[PDB]
Amino acid sequence: GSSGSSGVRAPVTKVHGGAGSAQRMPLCDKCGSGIVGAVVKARDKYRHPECFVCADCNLNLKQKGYFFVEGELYCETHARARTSGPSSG
Ligand SMILES: [Zn+2]
Ligand SMILES: [Zn+2]
Repeated sequence: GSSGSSGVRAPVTKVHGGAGSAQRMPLCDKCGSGIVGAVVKARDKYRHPECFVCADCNLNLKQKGYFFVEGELYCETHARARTSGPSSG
């Protein structure tokens, strides 16, 4: 018998900011290619109208319900598996 106890908690933080020069346009995090004309931004990130897809099946989430798991995107199917049973927020 061990009858021991443990406990650990490591929070996380994010930061975004950049100064210099640019064409005032979002950079597709998918093909890293300047976006001009038509873009698709879910929450804070931006993705082309064609690049927007799952990371496992590459399914166009544009029309479908996009998801955010660990920064990466996913379809209702895959995503659901990842965020399966989310916490009360
Ligand atoms: Zn793109
Ligand atoms: Zn998928």
